[PDB]
Amino acid sequence: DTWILTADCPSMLGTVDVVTRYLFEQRCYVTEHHSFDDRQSGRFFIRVEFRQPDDFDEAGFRAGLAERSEAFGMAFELTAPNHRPKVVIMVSKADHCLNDLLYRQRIGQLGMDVVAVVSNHPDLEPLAHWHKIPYYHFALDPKDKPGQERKVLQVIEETGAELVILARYMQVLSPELCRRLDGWAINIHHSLLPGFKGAKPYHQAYNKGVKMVGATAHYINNDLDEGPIIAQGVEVVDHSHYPEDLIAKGRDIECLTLARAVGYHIERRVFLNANRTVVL
Amino acid sequence: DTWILTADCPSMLGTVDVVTRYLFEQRCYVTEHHSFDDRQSGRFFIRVEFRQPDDFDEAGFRAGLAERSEAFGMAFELTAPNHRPKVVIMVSKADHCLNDLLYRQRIGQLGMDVVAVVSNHPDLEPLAHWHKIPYYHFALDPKDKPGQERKVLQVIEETGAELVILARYMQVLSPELCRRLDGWAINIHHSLLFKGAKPYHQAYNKGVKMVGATAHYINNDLDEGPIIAQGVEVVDHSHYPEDLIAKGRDIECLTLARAVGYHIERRVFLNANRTVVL
Amino acid sequence: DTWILTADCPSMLGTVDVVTRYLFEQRCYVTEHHSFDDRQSGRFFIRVEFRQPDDFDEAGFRAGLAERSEAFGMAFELTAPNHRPKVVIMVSKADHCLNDLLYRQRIGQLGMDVVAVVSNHPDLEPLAHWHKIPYYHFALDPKDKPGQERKVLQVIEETGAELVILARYMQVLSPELCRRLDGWAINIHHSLLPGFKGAKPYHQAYNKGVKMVGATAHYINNDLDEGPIIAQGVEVVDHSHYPEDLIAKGRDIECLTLARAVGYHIERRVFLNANRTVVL
Amino acid sequence: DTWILTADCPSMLGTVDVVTRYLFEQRCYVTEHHSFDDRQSGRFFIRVEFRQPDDFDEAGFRAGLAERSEAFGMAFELTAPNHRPKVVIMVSKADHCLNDLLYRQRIGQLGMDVVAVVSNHPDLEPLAHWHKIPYYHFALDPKDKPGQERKVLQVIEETGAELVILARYMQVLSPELCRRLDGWAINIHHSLLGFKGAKPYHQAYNKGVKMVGATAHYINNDLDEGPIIAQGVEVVDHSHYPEDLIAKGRDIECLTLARAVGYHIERRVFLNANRTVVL
Repeated sequence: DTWILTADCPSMLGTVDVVTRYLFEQRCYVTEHHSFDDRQSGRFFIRVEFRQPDDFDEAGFRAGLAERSEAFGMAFELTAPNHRPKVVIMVSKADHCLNDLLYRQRIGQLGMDVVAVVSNHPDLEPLAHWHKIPYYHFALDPKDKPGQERKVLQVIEETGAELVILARYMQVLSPELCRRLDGWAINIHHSLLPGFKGAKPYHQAYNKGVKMVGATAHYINNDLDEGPIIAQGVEVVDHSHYPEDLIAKGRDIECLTLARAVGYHIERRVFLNANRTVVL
Repeated sequence: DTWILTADCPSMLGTVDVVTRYLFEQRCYVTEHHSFDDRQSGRFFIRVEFRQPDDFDEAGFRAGLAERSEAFGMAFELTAPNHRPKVVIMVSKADHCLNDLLYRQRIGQLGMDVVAVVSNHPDLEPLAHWHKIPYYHFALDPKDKPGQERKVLQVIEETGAELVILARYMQVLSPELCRRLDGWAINIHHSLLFKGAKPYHQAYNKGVKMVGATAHYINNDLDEGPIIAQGVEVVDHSHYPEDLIAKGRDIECLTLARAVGYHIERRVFLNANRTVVL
Repeated sequence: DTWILTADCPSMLGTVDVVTRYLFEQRCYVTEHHSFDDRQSGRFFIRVEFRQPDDFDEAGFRAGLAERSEAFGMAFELTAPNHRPKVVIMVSKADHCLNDLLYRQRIGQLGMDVVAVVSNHPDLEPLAHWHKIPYYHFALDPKDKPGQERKVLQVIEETGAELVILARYMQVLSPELCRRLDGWAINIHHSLLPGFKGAKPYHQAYNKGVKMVGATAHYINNDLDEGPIIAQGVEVVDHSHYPEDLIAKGRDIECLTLARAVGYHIERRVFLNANRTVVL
Repeated sequence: DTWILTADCPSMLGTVDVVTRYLFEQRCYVTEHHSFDDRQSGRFFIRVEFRQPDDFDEAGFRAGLAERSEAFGMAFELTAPNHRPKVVIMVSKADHCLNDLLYRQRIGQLGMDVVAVVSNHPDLEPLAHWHKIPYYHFALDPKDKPGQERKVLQVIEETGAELVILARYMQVLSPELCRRLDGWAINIHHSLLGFKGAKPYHQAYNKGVKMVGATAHYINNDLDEGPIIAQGVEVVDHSHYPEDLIAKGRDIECLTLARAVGYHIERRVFLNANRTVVL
């Protein structure tokens, strides 16, 4: 039953004051309030939850906030109480992240509505259909990449998706698509043996004898699999974990790490800070 | 290099504003801000870190904050950058929590100075001395419980300690001393899944798969009152009773250490009969 | 591709020898091997996995193991490689544990087959039907408790279920049913405030200010909610968790704790040891 | 009050039988038994705890084991009930791992005796003396790397140490000394989400990592690589500046080294090709 207000701007004196004084004048009751000023990047970040007053003027509240935010170079986002982001999940053949996200959605852990599942293969259509989520198979003609991506983007625009989740979508995103999805597409990949580009990175992990397998959830930008880190995690493994078992634990940590990231994002907790994230 | 300001007051529209607007008027540069408004207890809590301005008038800041607060019924605490709380640790025969606290103090993980170890027994004297910390053995005469507690309170006062840690001190505090220490005395005890002679032996027989510990502030309710931190340690069938007791010590050490850390970092607030930890 | 062999007997010299020597003679290749001798209870426990030989005489292997076990008073259980326990899940109105178990079943985390969902209410039928699992609503007539339980027990018998999971089934089991289900029915309940019998235990935990909420999975016997502990766990909570949030964390820890217990049981890991369990 | 027997040999039908039937014939009462057959390396590993019989012939047990093992190519180690490994800790200027190891030893958590602290610098002498442990400062003459290592290796032999712990010892060991300490020297270093060169924590700060980690391993010719015993990580966030990351770095180095030393001294670690099995 609370509104969420996120704000960010160049560090200066009065950055908490300008949000806090305006919220008081507007008779908005602060239920909780978290903020961070990064002394290296020079950026200020604030998350505030509040209970609206009766006769709440949303339009005039935004406009009055836009006015005061000008002096600070401040940008803000305001999210209503019942807000459920519309999401598009992109999938290839691996169904583990898709299954986990839809399960967490269904039990009410992730307060989002998945409006489509988009794929380069037809394989996961039965899974999407069982969940009653519209499924789209846009096969790639290698000669025409922009054509495949226009169809993907068309679904994202037609459904009004405000977040795209890459749940082990294996087709490489063009640089034009990456710019188009900037700041609202979350990807997940494993983080085994940093700096090993072999086709069997889990067999390589087994042979090296690691005692952990890892994963990173990040925002998409032009750097392949890099770009802003949202969440990282590891799963304990041991000698009795053969390659298939290691692959299996990898799927677990991908699942968990992606869900955490997606949760942080939809809860309005994640901010971009130069090339990294603050999570409040 | 940063000051810490904590505020606690009844919930009202503009409780954040009173602190933040004041901080802004005083040219105190805020580096981070955490707050919580408890809708059940009707209390608002805020913890703020800030960098002082050049030529910071500390008396004028405190004075200017006390005037703004009277209108809100607000209680604040302002802690300077280099502040290290003076601490008295009370012990009986068990050394696990004292060892763990003095170790964490020595390596810089708990920013405090242990000015005294007080005990109702002589046994841990050598340990306190090896660490070069004054040790006080105030024996109990069962007739004169107020007499022993008078000596304990003298040391706490003379050393000027602002925190008392009961690191498995096994003599019951009186209602009078409990009142005196309300809000700045931290105790640790075990938490199992039992009530009698051998609690760990009863855990073993019941077949529990965890042992736990609770750190809390002291009040008149024995081993209850305001909870600061709780934790558990995984155990299995291979843990015999003595292994169980050993794990119990580990989790008492870790949980107490956490709670002491929260307290000295100015993160704990009393909220009716519980705590908020920011 | 491995057989599972579990044995237990009164403590004596040569308890590991009698199983290990017999596995050698039978040309059963041990892949891994765990044992424990409880010095307080006087009980020995062994779990062994092996690869069978070509032309594996299962009947005569059991018979010859039965023969040698006599001197030790040893009981054993032998599980074929591909074995998937048939399971009946019992439910009332809380759907969180049922959703969790069926999700974990479907993704292959729990190698079991749920052959029925049995209920004292009609509410969770749609959830069972969506998974294509037969559902049974056996309403209770307070005058005829043995009548409701005969129907439950009939379903368990007819489906050939070898494990029953009480996934927040709230109807009290009779002592007759408890004896009947002894050693193969697993229950889950919260472990909030030991020895507080009030109707709102999570509101009581809130007011008292706990920083953890807990759960216990146990085998069913005549002692209500007590009886052999298989698994216990806790979830961190804090001051910002109101009662409903705490109740929600309770569900999480009930889900995880039950699933670990059920996993231990179906992997042939759990032994009864006097009034407690050994998990190898 | 229990003996510990570890064995490893090539994988064959009857590897468990040879140890267990022997233990039985010798009236060794088995209290706990864990084994693993690695189907990729072709090696079998077993760790058994047992209670000795009255009037236990230790020479006759070891001898009779050695005879049965001949037909299996089997290596075994038998540790007496109250055995406390003699340990040498090597250190440079960083005191976090040394502090943590000496604290854990003093409180009974690591059942070992630190017989010596050896260093390439004099800085941590007071720390070792406070614990009443012999401290040795052997400065490096860069023209005589064999000269410094001869004095280090002397202390290790004279003290009779069976474990060397490199507690952030920063001098590069020679292939000769590495070869010498194979399977009984444990080293600790950091592991990141992976940053070549100057200021790895500053690089990790800029990259926005959300964990820092560490790796305890046995020492061989490959620098900061060689058989991994234990790994762990510590959660970090945006509020951790570079020097906060360094502090967390230290924490996880401490925890990870202590776990690995613990596994080693409890006879739970086995070499398995270029890896470890931890039972």
